[PDB]
Amino acid sequence: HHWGYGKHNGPEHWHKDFPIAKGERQSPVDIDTHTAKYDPSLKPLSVSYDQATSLRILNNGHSFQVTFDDSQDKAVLKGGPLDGTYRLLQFHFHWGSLDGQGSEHTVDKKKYAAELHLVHWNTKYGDVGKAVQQPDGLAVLGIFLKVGSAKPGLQKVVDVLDSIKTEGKSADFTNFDPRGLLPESLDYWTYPGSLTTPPLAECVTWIVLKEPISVSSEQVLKFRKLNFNGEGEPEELMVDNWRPAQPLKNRQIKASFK
Ligand SMILES: O=C1NS(=O)(=O)c2cc(-n3cc(CO[C@@H]4O[C@H](CO)[C@@H](O)[C@H](O)[C@H]4O)nn3)ccc21
Ligand SMILES: [Zn+2]
Repeated sequence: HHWGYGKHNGPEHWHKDFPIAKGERQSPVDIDTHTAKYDPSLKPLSVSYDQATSLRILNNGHSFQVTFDDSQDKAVLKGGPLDGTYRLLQFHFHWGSLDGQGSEHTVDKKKYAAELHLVHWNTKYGDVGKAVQQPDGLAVLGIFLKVGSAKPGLQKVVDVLDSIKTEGKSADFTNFDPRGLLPESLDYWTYPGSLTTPPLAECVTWIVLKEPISVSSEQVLKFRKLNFNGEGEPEELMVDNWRPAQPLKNRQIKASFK
């Protein structure tokens, strides 16, 4: 009885194995745009992805992820609300069964069709395992996806999904440039939160971009043909792998823009 997103092992059950699920800085949250506070002391984000080295793409049974070489300062995030340098480790997506759901964060209760998470870890802690134990260990860049025109920089990902259909499958995925996934603007909201999957550690500075990227209906359709199950088991489509919004409690959401 592992955790997942079904009726019997979904987000409402996770607290039994991970009691921090009911903690004080859980993610995702609804971003109320009229109560977020513009903070002029926030710096522009600095995204330096020019030397990124992607390694593999993997279906982990919960989402699919692209992993990067994080052994040096190749692809780093700095600035914004962050102190220090955060290395890119992986990206993955959360998506829905229908176009009106799929994101984890919401904006004035609006849900997007998917959400992209670029996960980075604070190099002062030496390895990612140490970083997850610290309140400033991780920085996740979140990007909303809406259905519209195709995103050409996503197509290399879509085209390899057939080869990682079921849980446990991986493939070589080199020379992918994550800059092709970013919107035009880097305006953002930020707040202190958590991982959105077990173990739900409260170690994340969230940086959620205001501007969504557009992807085509055919691109999102390919996400929805992945499988939660391993090869040989009964087919269960990988859809609706998102955690609902959690209480904000004693936290302020700050905006880099007004
Ligand atoms: O679905 C999710 N959305 S999210 O909140 O952006 C997120 C983050 C993670 N993170 C996982 C990790 C650590 O991953 C591995 O963990 C071990 C120790 O955990 C290392 O020893 C290993 O080498 C490291 O590669 N850091 N973030 C996983 C899933 C989601
Ligand atoms: Zn995620």
